[PDB]
Amino acid sequence: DIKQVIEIAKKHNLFLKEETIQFNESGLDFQAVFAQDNNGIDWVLRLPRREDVMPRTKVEKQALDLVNKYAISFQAPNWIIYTEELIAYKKLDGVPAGTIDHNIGNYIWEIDINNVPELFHKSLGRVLAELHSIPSNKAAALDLVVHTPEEARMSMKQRMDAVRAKFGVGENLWNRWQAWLNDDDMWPKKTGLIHGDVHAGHTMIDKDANVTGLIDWTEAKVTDVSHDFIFNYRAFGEEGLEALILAYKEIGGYYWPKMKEHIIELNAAYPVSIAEFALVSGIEEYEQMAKEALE
Ligand SMILES: CC[C@H]1OC(=O)[C@H](C)[C@@H](O[C@H]2C[C@@](C)(OC)[C@@H](O)[C@H](C)O2)[C@H](C)[C@@H](O[C@@H]2O[C@H](C)C[C@H](N(C)C)[C@H]2O)[C@](C)(O)C[C@@H](C)C(=O)[C@H](C)[C@@H](O)[C@]1(C)O
Ligand SMILES: Nc1nc2c(ncn2[C@@H]2O[C@H](COP(=O)(O)OP(=O)(O)O)[C@@H](O)[C@H]2O)c(=O)[nH]1
Ligand SMILES: [Ca+2]
Repeated sequence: DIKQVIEIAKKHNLFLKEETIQFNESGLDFQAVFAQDNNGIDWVLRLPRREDVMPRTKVEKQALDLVNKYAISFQAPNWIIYTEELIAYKKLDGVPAGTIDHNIGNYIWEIDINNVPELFHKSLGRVLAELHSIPSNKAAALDLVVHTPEEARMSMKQRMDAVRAKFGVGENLWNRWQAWLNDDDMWPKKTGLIHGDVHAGHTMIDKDANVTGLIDWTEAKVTDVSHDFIFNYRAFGEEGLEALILAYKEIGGYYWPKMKEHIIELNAAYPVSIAEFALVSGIEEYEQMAKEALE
């Protein structure tokens, strides 16, 4: 694989320090290779795991084009090389806030989970408010999923019905979901460009736990911004959720009075996502997580 990497890089006019090549296999869509070029700059090489690379990454690249065009408070991958055989970009500054350990079923944290630095929330709030305000509507030909506020609500309604039809859903959980769907005042009246897979493994931080970059824009779309807040709630609890909401609101992010409550209900719909992923991915672990999560 190392020899293959060097050759693939060479074909794309990328020349590496062989001794620096390291593999990261945590991605389900790409093998990721870290390597320095001959000027000592750190690169990430995305080697696709499945065919039809161009069609399958078109959406992500459109989102990255928007972020690279508009955003200044955080870095996002800037694909200098982009072919069916290789995506390569300069590695973002900083390190992941945490990485998922699948055996343990939780994070290996770079930050102190018992004393989370308040700068993490302040900086993530800035990042998300900037991201969610990007004017995606100004693009001439976007292939991203784009929802109005009403469409985002109907999307959830439909996704829930589809999960119910295939997996079934416990009566009380279903009723909670429906109460959320039916409560007008809880739903946001603005949507935005989201990252869609915001979590510690994708949030790059500096030594002070400032979020300085976001990787992996596979799930980018224009919809309810709430999905980008779920990680804070699940990792840090209500306090971390409140801190992020506060920072986001105060820097000018779209805020509505029931935003926290809405995000908590979205968190209660976590099983929808697990069930969907089980279906598309065929990964046994997600199938069993889905069965237990749906009750
Ligand atoms: C707290 C600690 C837990 O972290 C979370 O709850 C975060 C906050 C989830 O994101 C939350 C929040 C959010 C928005 O994703 C960031 C949401 O979509 C998912 C379902 O749950 C993560 C990351 C999920 O991943 C995402 O699952 C998607 C179905 C696909 C997505 N990706 C490959 C396309 C992928 O990253 C998912 C399912 O939990 C991963 C599996 C492996 C786990 O069950 C692990 C062990 C988690 O319980 C966790 C680490 O312990
Ligand atoms: N530290 C760091 N890790 C990265 C970077 N880019 C990718 N990775 C790692 O490589 C993994 C796979 O790349 P990613 O684009 O997420 O691929 P996917 O998960 O298959 O869609 C990521 O989840 C990270 O763990 C980067 O700029 N910095
Ligand atoms: Ca990833």
